[PDB]
Amino acid sequence: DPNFFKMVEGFFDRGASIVEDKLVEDLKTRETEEQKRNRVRGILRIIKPCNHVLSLSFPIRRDDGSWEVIEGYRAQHSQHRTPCKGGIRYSTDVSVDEVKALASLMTYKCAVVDVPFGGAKAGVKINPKNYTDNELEKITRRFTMELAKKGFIGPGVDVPAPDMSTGEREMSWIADTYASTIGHYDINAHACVTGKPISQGGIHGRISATGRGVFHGIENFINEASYMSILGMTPGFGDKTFAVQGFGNVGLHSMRYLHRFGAKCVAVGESDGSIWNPDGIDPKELEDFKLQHGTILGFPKAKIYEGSILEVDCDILIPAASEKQLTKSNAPRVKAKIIAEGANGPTTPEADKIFLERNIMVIPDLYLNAGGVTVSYFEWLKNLNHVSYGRLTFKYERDSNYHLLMSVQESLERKFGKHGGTIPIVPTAEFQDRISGASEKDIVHSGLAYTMERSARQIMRTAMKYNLGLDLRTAAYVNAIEKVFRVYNEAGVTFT
Amino acid sequence: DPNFFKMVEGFFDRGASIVEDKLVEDLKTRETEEQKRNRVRGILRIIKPCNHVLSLSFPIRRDDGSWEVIEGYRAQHSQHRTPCKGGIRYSTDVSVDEVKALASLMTYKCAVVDVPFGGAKAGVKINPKNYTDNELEKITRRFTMELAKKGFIGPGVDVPAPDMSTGEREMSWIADTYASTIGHYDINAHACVTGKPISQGGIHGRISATGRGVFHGIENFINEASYMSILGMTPGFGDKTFAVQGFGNVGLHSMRYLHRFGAKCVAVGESDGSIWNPDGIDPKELEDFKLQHGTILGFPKAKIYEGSILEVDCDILIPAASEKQLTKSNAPRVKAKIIAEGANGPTTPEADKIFLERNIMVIPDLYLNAGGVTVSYFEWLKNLNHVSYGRLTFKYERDSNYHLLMSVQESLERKFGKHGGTIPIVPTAEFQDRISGASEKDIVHSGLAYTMERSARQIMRTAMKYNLGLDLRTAAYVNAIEKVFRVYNEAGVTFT
Amino acid sequence: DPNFFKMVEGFFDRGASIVEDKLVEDLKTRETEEQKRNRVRGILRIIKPCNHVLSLSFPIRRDDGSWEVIEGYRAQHSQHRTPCKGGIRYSTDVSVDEVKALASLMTYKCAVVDVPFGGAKAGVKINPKNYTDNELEKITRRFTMELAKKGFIGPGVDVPAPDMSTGEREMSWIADTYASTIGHYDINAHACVTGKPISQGGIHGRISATGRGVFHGIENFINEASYMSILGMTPGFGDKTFAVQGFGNVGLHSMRYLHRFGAKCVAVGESDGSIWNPDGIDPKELEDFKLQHGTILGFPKAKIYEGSILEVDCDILIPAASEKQLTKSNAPRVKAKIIAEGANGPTTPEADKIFLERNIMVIPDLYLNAGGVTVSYFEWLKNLNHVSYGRLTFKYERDSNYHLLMSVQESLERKFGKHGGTIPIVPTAEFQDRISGASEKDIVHSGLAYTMERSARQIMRTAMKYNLGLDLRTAAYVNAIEKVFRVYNEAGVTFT
Ligand SMILES: Nc1ncnc2c1ncn2[C@@H]1O[C@H](COP(=O)(O)OP(=O)(O)O)[C@@H](O)[C@H]1O
Ligand SMILES: Nc1ncnc2c1ncn2[C@@H]1O[C@H](COP(=O)(O)OP(=O)(O)O)[C@@H](O)[C@H]1O
Ligand SMILES: Nc1ncnc2c1ncn2[C@@H]1O[C@H](COP(=O)(O)OP(=O)(O)O)[C@@H](O)[C@H]1O
Repeated sequence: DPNFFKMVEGFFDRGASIVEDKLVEDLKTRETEEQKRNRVRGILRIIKPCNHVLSLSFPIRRDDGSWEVIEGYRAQHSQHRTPCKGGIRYSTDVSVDEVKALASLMTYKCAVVDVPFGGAKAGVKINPKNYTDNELEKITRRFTMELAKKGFIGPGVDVPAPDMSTGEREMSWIADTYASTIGHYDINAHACVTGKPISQGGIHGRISATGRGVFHGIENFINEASYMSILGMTPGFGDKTFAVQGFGNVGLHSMRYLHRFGAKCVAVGESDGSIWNPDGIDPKELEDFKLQHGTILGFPKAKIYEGSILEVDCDILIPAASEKQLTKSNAPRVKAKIIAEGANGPTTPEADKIFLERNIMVIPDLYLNAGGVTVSYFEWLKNLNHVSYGRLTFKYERDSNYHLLMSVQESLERKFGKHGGTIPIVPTAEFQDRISGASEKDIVHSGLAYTMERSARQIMRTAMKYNLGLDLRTAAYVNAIEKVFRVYNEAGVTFT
Repeated sequence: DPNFFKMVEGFFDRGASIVEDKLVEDLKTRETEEQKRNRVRGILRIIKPCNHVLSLSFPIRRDDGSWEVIEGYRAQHSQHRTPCKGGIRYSTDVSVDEVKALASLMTYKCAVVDVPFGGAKAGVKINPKNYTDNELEKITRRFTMELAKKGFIGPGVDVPAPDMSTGEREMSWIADTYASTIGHYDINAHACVTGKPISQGGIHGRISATGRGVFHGIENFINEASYMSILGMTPGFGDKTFAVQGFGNVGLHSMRYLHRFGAKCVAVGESDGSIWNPDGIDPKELEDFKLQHGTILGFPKAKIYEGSILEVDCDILIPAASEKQLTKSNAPRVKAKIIAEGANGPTTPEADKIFLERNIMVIPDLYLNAGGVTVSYFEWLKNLNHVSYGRLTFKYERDSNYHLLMSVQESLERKFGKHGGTIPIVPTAEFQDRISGASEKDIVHSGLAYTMERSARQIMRTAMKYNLGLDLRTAAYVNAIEKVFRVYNEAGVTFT
Repeated sequence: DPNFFKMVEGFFDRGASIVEDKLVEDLKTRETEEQKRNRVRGILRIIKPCNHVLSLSFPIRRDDGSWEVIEGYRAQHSQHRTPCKGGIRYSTDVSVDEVKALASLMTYKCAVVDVPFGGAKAGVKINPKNYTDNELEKITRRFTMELAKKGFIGPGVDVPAPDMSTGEREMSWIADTYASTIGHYDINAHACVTGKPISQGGIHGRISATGRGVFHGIENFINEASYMSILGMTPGFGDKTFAVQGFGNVGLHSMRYLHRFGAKCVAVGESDGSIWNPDGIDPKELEDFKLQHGTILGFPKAKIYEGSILEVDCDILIPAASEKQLTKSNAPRVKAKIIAEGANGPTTPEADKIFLERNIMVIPDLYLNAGGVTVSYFEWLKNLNHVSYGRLTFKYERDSNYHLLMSVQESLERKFGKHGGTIPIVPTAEFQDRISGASEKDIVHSGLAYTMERSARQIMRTAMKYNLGLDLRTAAYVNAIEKVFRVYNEAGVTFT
């Protein structure tokens, strides 16, 4: 047990060193005044620390008429990409050292999924309970104010997002505050923050995002025989079998989207206890079974099983909960062959270590739960576009598609004295329903999917030119460093 | 063999006169207060000269600690279209009278290819050699500064680009300077200049842009039997044969893309000497053969041939070098049937004259090397879109496409007791590779081709209208004069 | 006995408590919904902590081509007054916790001398030695940049100033950077920072400013028999006698301006050793004597005396050096009857305590070395005025003055058969030289003393209001709190 701030910092130094020798080179193969390049490693010392961090105290006024001051931080890591992105945390456990780590995390996380934002993160030292809905709103709005005035929020400067401590509403308040104040004259005022309600300029399909990110990330590697050969898989065992720890939003969708492609939830474990059925626990019901109650416990069919499931027999173990739940102790011990980080840093740097050796593939948090970020990028664009995705093209292609099927029809019925004998026109049962109910959402998923795939392959190749086999994490961090580097490099030295 | 400034100015006056009589009419057929429209030629008097030209002297400081002042000009021709476009030249031979001519040239060149920019051009009276890389950067950045402060650079005002004297690099410096200074608050700060590296917001497929522009321009006329009849071509002579003078970026790609479609580089000539093989010099090697050296000379297989190529026996002669290399004297002497201007004004108004008569087709610089401009327009849009072309859509259609092929399959397999007998699903061998490796560049290329063809068509009619035959140039100028006139007409009449 | 951050914090809490009971009243005597005002002490909880503090890391690049990142902080305490004021410190000993304290200090220091600025302070974790003049400049400029972009410098937002670690030139760099960058369009761009050279918009008489502040502060109390009665003075002892510890800029001018009005420097002590003569050490020579050398040591006339001076027999002891050098130990122990804080917090809260009791008057740092701040306010105004003080009026009243003397003359010469017998016209010997060499400086000097004079009796009356007797410090702290309170109250408590 270290703390993030550290792991991330360690994760960087490492990827930084791995890249360096081969960032004098593969690149300026050559150009070499001096052959100190070895040297534009000053670049990497610039990249490392957060460039800006604003701490502030601001007063709100509670409903009981009493004044109270509030502490809050927002740290902008890099600005190599022009608008900073990152969530806002409402917890009494927010430290300046952490918003800084998490800002540091997203700087690279965005790079991984080709999202053109610099990493940022905010924290308000508050516990959203001790405050009413009216009180929460005042905090957000007054917070939005101070950020704007010091350039830590703005559609071209810094675009926040919600954490798990905050909701779409608070984002709505943030947007509405900015648009009615400093950003009155901004035609893109509502692009100042993402994760906001649809009625307020939100994007469709923001909720499945993180979960699907986990899915496609797993799948990209699950269909690569190389990595599946080292574990000896492209699976043979009940076809597939997985356990999910943490039945939050991310874990839920993860189980669902994975189950439906022929994979088997053997066990689901939560904050409380856990459950098991080796037949397949089934999303859905479990799902219903809970909204239904309050927990997963006492589930029919499925079993009080217990402690954590981090080591239930399976292939794919999915941490979708808090931190650190794969330490070192329960490390040589998991089973799961593929550990899919559906949460930020749920494995200590040593779990990685024992895992790496035990010949099991840990799919990095840096890459896997970047699904939400990827879609948040799309929401930001949507606001800049001032139009829902697909609105002007949905009907155009529906026509075009029917026009092809009509063409295949005619062409076949000439070959051939006819009319309406041969009937290609009909789309498949699904193709109809998808043509039928095409919405922005479908584009957003399709975008996410392509991004995950394209990013999955860039990690696989970065891992290979570096001879890295199963340590996807530092390979992922490396892919990030190289990307953040050339932005700095091919920009200049003289001015800023 | 005068100043280039002239030809352009002569080229205009001419197209202006041709349009005029029929710009009292074809338009206000009628409307006629007075019947002086004949008079809203004041419009054409306004269109003609550059509206603004800024000369400036600014100090840099060399690496040897010595101060040195630097002269620089940028001329904005028209602002009928809201952001000015045009390159920056680093040569000691830049005159104020030239940046004006070239600005004048692009003002019409953009109109030809429906690119919504006003013509501009900058020149820094400097020789990039006598200066280090550090020194070059200082010059750019300080130059970018002064332009910004006087409104001669900005994403909505004036968007520069590189010339052959400048690289992507310097464009990167320009962008980074602007974004860190005057345009800090601009959400489109990096749209202030094009031709910049991909890591800095450049567009994929820029390098081939100007070269392909040359290709498609040639091809559009090469597949029209009318124009190919007058020369007696839709070619018969070794199928096809062409000589390229100037092995720069434009000439290189030109030879490659032309060769590829069954056409034959008989000869390649450069700054130094020249080269011949009547079998086909082959891009490629010549290409490699040089990167390789420093020059084309001493090329195996191909021969020390010598002086300029401008009259080597071929059909298509492609000037892709400096100015004026088709004067007058070597005019009734070329052989080439088709002179494809892959550079700005390489033929004097007189070469045109003898050529026109000798019944050979000169494809205008005004239209042909507008390929780079067309794509620069796309780069500008890309920055406004804040997303790479095809991103969110590449996978969406890949799905959609497979969905249709699936539909054609099913539909045919009912006609018919089956399953997977009939197999439409498979795309053609190419359609796969296209779907497979779809990238931004494919979108860029498709856009470039579309523009070049449609402009060729636009030109061909304006030619056949006034029965200009093979006078493609003053047709395209007439085309451009008309377009620039319209915007002026249906707008400013009493003020601004 | 404390450090830095703490004394100030303690100094506030205290004055805050003293004011409170009488800040439900003297004020809203009355108005009392509820009678919880006792409550708009939330105001005082808001006033207390700094509202904003920006930490940043930024790269410079040394002359040896190596990259190096640099840490820097600037804290804005209050913004009840619209442009923040405060110095910039170049020391490796800068903590985030001091820049906050010192920002906190000035927020009240300005209030004391009716200077309408909110307290701020910056620190760059650097040692100006290990860096060349070229290197120092890059640090300043790049630092100025990041402050501007986050709204921590600007003529209407935050106006910095030099500390002892920084000079007028770095201020000049700061101004020139801002004016050439973010604040290019600002007609008051050079009002962004004070303490800059005269050629760069500095004000005349900035150097004597802090020193004279010390003088007039001492003098205001030295001519009040009440306070001079409790010590039993309006002095009788060698008329007067004073020791100065710290021969910096402030201590130097202090000794000079004090000496000049019939007061004796008995002893001068420094960083190194010390010096005594009970006859009078004489500014001037000591002054000359060291420019001369490097130190005060080995001074003729005057003696190696030694250790600190802090207790040499005198009336007035003037700490014009580092912190803390009146602790507690050497507290019941001084003799000086008047301790004039010519530096920030040179007495621990306990020295105050023993002093208060021992019936000796400590003139607060909060009030005394506010002379520099007062004049810095004038420099800010000067830039806003875009004209040197007195320029259009100097000659006008020179004429007016001579016109009165002419009037007195004539009028007397009627009373009386004459012409030019009676001669009032002549000004006094001084009045001539004053009229003769009137400059901006004379206005600046004037404006300062009136401030020090009025602020003096503002504190006297407040000390009187709360029966604080000789607790001049928390008389001044209370005095500031009241001011900052009224601003906060008589405006912003709803959503501001
Ligand atoms: N966060 C980031 N940091 C550094 N580079 C990035 C980041 N996001 C994207 N890039 C880079 O920007 C370049 C330009 O990409 P572009 O073609 O505009 O879209 P895409 O990134 O989808 O290909 C790419 O080479 C990509 O690696
Ligand atoms: N650079 C230009 N200068 C003058 N007129 C132009 C220019 N570009 C386009 N136009 C004219 O303006 C009209 C509006 O263009 P539009 O059809 O909306 O876009 P596009 O030019 O991309 O087809 C076009 O028909 C064209 O004739
Ligand atoms: N930094 C400050 N904080 C709070 N109040 C202040 C500050 N500076 C000045 N004031 C108050 O603002 C008021 C404005 O008075 P004004 O007419 O400007 O007279 P003066 O020129 O003496 O300030 C004064 O009563 C003064 O007490």
